[PDB]
Amino acid sequence: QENPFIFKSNRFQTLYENENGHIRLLQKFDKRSKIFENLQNYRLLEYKSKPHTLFLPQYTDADFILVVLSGKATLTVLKSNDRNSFNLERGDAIKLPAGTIAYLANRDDNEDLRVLDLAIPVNKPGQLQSFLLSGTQNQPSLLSGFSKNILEAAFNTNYEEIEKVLLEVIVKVSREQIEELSKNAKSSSSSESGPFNLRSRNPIYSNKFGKFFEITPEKNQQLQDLDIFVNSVDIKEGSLLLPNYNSRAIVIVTVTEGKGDFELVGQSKQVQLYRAKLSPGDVFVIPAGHPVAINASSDLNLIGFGINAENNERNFLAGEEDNVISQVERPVKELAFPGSSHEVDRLLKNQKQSYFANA
Amino acid sequence: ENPFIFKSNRFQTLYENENGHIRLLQKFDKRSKIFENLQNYRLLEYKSKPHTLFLPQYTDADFILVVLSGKATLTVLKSNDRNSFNLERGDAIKLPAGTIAYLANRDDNEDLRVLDLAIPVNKPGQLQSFLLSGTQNQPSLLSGFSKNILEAAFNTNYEEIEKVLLEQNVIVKVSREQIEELSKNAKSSSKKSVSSESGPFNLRSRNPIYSNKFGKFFEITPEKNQQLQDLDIFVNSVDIKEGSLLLPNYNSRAIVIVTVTEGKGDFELVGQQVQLYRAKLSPGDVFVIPAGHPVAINASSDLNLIGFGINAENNERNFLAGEEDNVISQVERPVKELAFPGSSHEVDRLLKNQKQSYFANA
Amino acid sequence: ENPFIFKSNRFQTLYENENGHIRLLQKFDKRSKIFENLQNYRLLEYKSKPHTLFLPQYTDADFILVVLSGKATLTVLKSNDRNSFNLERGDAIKLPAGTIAYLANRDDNEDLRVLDLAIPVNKPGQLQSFLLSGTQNQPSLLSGFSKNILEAAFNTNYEEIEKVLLEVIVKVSREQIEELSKNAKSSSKVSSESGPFNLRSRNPIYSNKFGKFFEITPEKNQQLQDLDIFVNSVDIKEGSLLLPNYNSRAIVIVTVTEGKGDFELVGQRKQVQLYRAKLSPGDVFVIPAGHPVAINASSDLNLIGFGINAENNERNFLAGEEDNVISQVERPVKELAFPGSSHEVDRLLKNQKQSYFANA
Repeated sequence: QENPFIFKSNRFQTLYENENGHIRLLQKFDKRSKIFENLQNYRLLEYKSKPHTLFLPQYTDADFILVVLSGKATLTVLKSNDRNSFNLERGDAIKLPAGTIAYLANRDDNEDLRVLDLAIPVNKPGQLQSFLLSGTQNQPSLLSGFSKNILEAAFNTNYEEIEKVLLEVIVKVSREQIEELSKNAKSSSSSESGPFNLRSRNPIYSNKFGKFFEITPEKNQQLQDLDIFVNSVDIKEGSLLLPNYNSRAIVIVTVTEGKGDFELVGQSKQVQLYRAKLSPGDVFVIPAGHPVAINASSDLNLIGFGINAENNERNFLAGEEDNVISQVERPVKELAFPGSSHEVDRLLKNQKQSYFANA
Repeated sequence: ENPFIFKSNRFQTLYENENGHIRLLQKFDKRSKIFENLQNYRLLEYKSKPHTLFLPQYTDADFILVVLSGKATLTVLKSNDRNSFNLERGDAIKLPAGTIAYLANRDDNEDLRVLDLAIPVNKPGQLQSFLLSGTQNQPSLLSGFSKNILEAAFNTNYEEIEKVLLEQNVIVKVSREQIEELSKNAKSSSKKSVSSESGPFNLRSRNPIYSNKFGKFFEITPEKNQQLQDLDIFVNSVDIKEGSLLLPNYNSRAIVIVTVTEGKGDFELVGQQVQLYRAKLSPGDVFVIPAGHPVAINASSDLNLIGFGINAENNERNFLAGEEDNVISQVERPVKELAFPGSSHEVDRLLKNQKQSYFANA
Repeated sequence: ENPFIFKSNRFQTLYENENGHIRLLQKFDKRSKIFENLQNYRLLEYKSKPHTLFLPQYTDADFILVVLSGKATLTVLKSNDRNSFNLERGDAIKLPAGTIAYLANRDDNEDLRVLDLAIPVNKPGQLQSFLLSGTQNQPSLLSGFSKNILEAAFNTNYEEIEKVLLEVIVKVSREQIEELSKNAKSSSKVSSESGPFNLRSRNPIYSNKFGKFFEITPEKNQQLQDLDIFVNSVDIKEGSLLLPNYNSRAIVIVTVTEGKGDFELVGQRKQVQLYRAKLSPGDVFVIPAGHPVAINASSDLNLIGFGINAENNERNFLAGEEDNVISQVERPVKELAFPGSSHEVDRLLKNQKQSYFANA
C-alpha cells in the first residue's frame, strides 16, 4: 500500500496443485492499482514440477511466452495436422500461440522444473480460459462438455465406449516414457517456430558486476507479433544495476534467485521514491520513464518482460556509456545543476563503470 | 442464461417502410461482459423489395457487406469518382467509413438480403448515418448548415438551395427504366477478384477449405484478401446438409459472429467449471464462438451460416474428430494413455471410427 | 450546448514564470463521453520570451511539436548522442516518449509558440514529466534516490552531489544562445527519418485566391505513420470560407493559431444538429470522422489540425467543382435523392465555380 509497484511472491494466487507441482497465477495488475490500467491484459504464471512429471494436454485463450527459469524440460507442441517436441534448458523461451495444445515434461531425474509464463488473454481483457483434454475428477473433460448425442455423431461410436475410453492435472510418467517423450526433440542455439535462449547471443551489458541479456522484436519474430522484449539480468552479490529508465517500455521484472532492493522514482511536483526488498518469487513493475536502481544482497538474477518494446530506448543516468545526462551541452549543464559545468563533467567521470557498479 | 445465442428477436428495426428494412443487432457487451472484446462490432440486415434503392448515405464505420440472397446494384462514390457493382449470393465488399453509396435490388421478383459488419470509427460500437436524401421530420445533412454557409457554399440563394436540394424515404420504389440505367456498365465479381483490392469478392469464387457429402466450409482470411487485412477479419460461409454435423472444433484465437441465412439446426458450445451452452437455430439468429471454445453445429434442414471472425491472422482451427486436422489424434502414443482413461491402442481405434472429416452424418 | 469547441481558457497552466509558460488543454474525454477515442491524446502550448530555455526534461508521452511562431533551437538527446535543430513557423518534429530535450527562443524580439500533441505511453491521457532540472520549487528527479544509491551510482561523496546536482524555463545570455545556434541543422524541401519537417515544405493539397490547405500524412512521412496521425495548416482569407467537407475516418483536433472566424459542424440530437462557435487564437475544436464542417474567417485565419486515425482517410467536399462527392451521384439518383430535378441539381452544383475555399 506504501508501494503499488511491488507484487510479493504471496500475491500469486494458486490455480492448481498436486503431489507433482503447481500452476500459480499473479494478482491481476490493474486491481492492485488503477495506475497499471495498460497491463490489465497481461498475466504472469509460475509452472513448477518435480522430476519425471507431465502437465497433460492443455490449451487456453492467451498467447503465452514460457521462459524456463531452471531445470530441463520437454515441451511437445501440437498443430492440428503436425506435432513438434523441444528440449528446454535455463534461459530458453518460446511463444505458445493462443489455441495451441501442448504438454510439459520435467526430464531431469533430480532437478525441479521452473517456468515463468507471460500470458495475453485474447477473449476478455486479462481472463485466462483453460480446456483440459485430461477429463480428471471434479472437472470433467472439455469433451464431457458436449452431449452423449453429439459425442456419438462425431466420434462415430456408442456413448458407452466414448464414456469408457475418453471421459470416464500434472501426472507421474515412467523413466522409460520421458526417454520416448524426449528422443526426437530439437534444442535452441532468433528463430520462428522453435525455442530460443535469452543468453545464446552476447549480452548488451556485461562487466565485473553483472550481465544484461535481452531479446527484442528487432531480433525475434515470435516477439514482434506481440511487441514484447524478454530480458535476463545478473547483478553479482553486493553490487548495483545503475539508475536508468526505458523510453516507452513497461517491464514486469520477476526474481528467479538472489535477494536485494530496488529504488523507483515516480509521484505534479512531488517526485516520490518507491523502495522494496526483493526475494525469489517476487515481481515489481518499471513503468516507462520511471527511473530504477537494483542492488543485490546475494547473487541476484532477474527476468523482465518489457511491454511496448518496439523502439524502447534504455538511458542510464550514471557511468561512462549511455549516460544521457552527460549528453547535455556544457552551458546547459551549468544552468540545469547548481554546480559549474567543469564540476558536473568531473563527478560523472567519477564512475569509470557502465551499466553495473558496486554498492 | 446462454449468453451466446442472439435470437432474431434481438434485432431492433432502425428503419422500416413498404420498400425495405434495416435491423441492428443488440450491442454484444449489452448482452454480457463476456463480449467486452466485440464492443466495437455491430451487425445489420438490409432487406429491400424488387426495384427499390437505399438512397445516398455514408456512415462513420467501416462496413463489410455480404449479399445473402437476391440481386443488388451497389454504386460506390469517392471525392472524385464513382464505380457500380452488380452482386449475387456470396458477394462481399468492404465500404470504408465516410463512403457515400447506394444499393438497389435490380431483381424483378426476388427480395435482396445483406448482412453488414459495422466497425464504428468515432466512439466504440456507436454508428452514425448521414443522409443526402432529406425530408421535413428528418432534414438532410445539408439542412444542418446555416443559410449564410449554404449560400456561400453553393453560391445559390436559400430560395433555390431549399427547393432543389433540402425540402419539397431512405428506401424508394424505382422504375425499370431507372434500375437498367443504374446496372448498365456495372461490374460483377470473379476468381481473379477473390483477392481484389477494390471490387467485390465472392466467398465461393475459389474452392472451399473443407468439403464432403455432408457440408461445405468456404473461408476468406485476410491472407486471401487485402480488404479484410485492414480490420483483421475473416468471412466464412458454411453449408451443413440436413441430418449432418459440423464436427467438434475450436478457433485458436479468432472470435466468430455467426448468422443464419437459410435452414434450421442447433449448436453446442463448451464454456465455463466446464459448461455446455446450446440452443436451436432459425434464420436471423446470431451466436458467438469465443476463441478456444469447442463448437459443434447440427442441421435439421439444409443450413447456411455466415461467420465473421475477429482476430483472423494466425487463426488455426483445430478439430476434435475425424481423420483430418483432428488435433487429439496427434498426441504422442503414451500421453494418450495418461491423458485419457483408455489404453493408447483404445484411444487410437475410436479416433479412427469416424473416417469422415470436418462434417459428418448426425 | 456545443461540446466540440474547447474555448482557449479550457487550457490549464502547468507552469508560468517571467520567461514563458506551459498550458495543458483539459481532457477531451472528461469534457464528454462523445470523445472517448480521443481519451489518450493531450494538447499543450509552449510559449517562451526571447533568449529563454525550457530546461532539460523528458515525459512518458510521444511529443509531436508544431512551431506556431518564433525561432528556436530544439536540442534532442539519446543515451549516447546529441543533435540540435533550428526551427521556424511550420516546423514539426516528433520526440519519442522518454527523449530528454531542451528548447530555446533563439530570436531577440518575437516570443516562441509551440503546439504539442502529446500521447502518454503509461496510462491513457496522463503526462508524467521528469525534471532533470535541480531546484527546490521542483526537486531534481535524481532527488528520489536514497543517499546510498546516489553515492554508489556516481561513485561520489553525497556532499559533492547535494552541492553540484540537486541542493523550469530560465533566461540565458546571447553568447549562450549563439552557442546552441553554432552547428544546428534545419528543415527544407518531408520524409527525412528523424530531422524536423516543415508542414509547408511540400505544395498544399488545396490552394486558391481564398485559402491554402497544407497537410503532411503517414504516406508522406514515416514519423507520423507510427502514431497514425496527419498534421495540416489551413489558411483561410478574411471574408472567405472552407467549403463544407467531411474526413471519411479522421478525428481532427483543430487549433486556431491566429485570426478570427466561426465553424459550423453537422452532428445529431429530428436528428441533424448544427454545432456552432466563433473562433479566436487558442480556441480548439474537434471534427469527428464523417461530421461535415465549414470554417468562416472574419479576419485572415490559420488553423493546425492533428488528424487522428490518419491512414486511408479521404476528405470529401460537398460544394464546388473538385472533390465534390455529391456530383458523383448518378443523374437518375439526384432526381430521386433530392426534391428537385437531375437538371436543377446539376445547375446548383455548377453555381459554386471555386473548389475547397470560396468567397462569403
